[PDB]
Amino acid sequence: SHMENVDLVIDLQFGSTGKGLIAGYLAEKNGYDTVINANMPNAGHTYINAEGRKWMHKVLPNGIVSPNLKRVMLGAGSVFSINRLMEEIEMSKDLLHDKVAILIHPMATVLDEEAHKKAEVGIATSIGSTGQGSMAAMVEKLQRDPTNNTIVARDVAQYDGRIAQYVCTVEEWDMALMASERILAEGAQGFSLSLNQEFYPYCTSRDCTPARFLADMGIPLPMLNKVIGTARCHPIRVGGTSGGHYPDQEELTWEQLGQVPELTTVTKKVRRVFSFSFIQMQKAMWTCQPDEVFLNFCNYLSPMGWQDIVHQIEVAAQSRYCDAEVKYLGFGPTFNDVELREDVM
Ligand SMILES: Nc1ncnc2c1ncn2[C@@H]1O[C@H](COP(=O)(O)OP(=O)(O)CP(=O)(O)O)[C@@H](O)[C@H]1O
Ligand SMILES: Nc1nc2c(ncn2[C@H]2C[C@H](O)[C@@H](COP(=O)(O)O)O2)c(=O)[nH]1
Ligand SMILES: N[C@@H](CC(=O)O)C(=O)O
Repeated sequence: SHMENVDLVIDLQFGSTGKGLIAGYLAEKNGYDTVINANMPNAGHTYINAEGRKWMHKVLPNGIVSPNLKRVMLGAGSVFSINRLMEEIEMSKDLLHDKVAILIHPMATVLDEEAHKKAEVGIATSIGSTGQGSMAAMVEKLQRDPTNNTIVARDVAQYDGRIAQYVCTVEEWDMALMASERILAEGAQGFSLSLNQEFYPYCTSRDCTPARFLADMGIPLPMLNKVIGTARCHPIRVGGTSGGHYPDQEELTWEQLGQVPELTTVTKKVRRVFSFSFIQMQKAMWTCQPDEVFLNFCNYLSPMGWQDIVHQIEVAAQSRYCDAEVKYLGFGPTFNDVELREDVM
């Protein structure tokens, strides 16, 4: 009868805050039986455990590292490459054992790598889109053409056997959520990337908010226990003409931060980096309303600098009626680098 059991990870900036790290960290600490996401191919999530084992996932939740893993769920809002999904499953087959059920929502979108990426070539330069086919795939799903049996996982399962064992029904989806003890819902992208945030058209193809991530994962609202918001000390955007920033922030350089230029690994496009925006935090806090915050890339600043950003985040939260507590701090890309805030300050 108790229902609040979903911990939803949401980005509070323009993405790449290390949601992949907090997902894997929380999965290992909290031992969720169900890990769920609604990812699109624009988002790649990296987790590195204490032993140095690395997971770079575009389809599978990073939370599959949970010691009590029972269910892996790919939301209806998912846009995925079956090839990639196959590699990710194979890569973690030790974790995705016989007693682990992988559930692909019947309406999850199958990425047509050639056609969908080709359709995004223009926005790949114009809005600095990742051009991974995410929206092109989503639009093909929205066409709702009864003659198109190649876009949703339910229809693709009938000719592509690779996903037939994973593709479930809507009732199976709802029951898997019902039967779950503790859920880790993994949000992707970033609050300010939301289609309905102010940087349109320099945004993604959906809102990157708790309400949209819960919707895209088919999670009933009473299931939400807590929202874990993620933030970087210096927010980033992808390279190119990727959009504007907030009035209280400035575009910095990697040389200015004294850091190794961050880039999207496949294309090697250098990420745009910005100073921390309090306005962004207020905007994110207002909509996202996190209960807990993970402040990452603290290793880019002095103790004074990131300690200041912690207090900023907490006051930006209080100002927008949000009781968010910076509970976790990131000092590197691995599990060992996630510190409890109360231990370092
Ligand atoms: N504190 C830290 N210091 C240095 N590198 C870090 C770090 N935290 C994460 N990283 C690395 O930087 C990148 C952070 O991206 P990750 O893929 O985890 O972010 P994310 O899950 O938020 C991406 P998305 O915006 O697509 O949702 C990865 O390459 C990760 O290994
Ligand atoms: N860091 C990051 N940027 C993303 C992600 N998804 C979308 N974006 C950004 C890149 C572009 O500036 C913009 C549009 O990209 P796309 O959603 O691929 O069309 O959103 C993501 O998961 N991570
Ligand atoms: N941009 C994501 C995904 C990728 O490039 O493969 C990353 O930096 O990991």
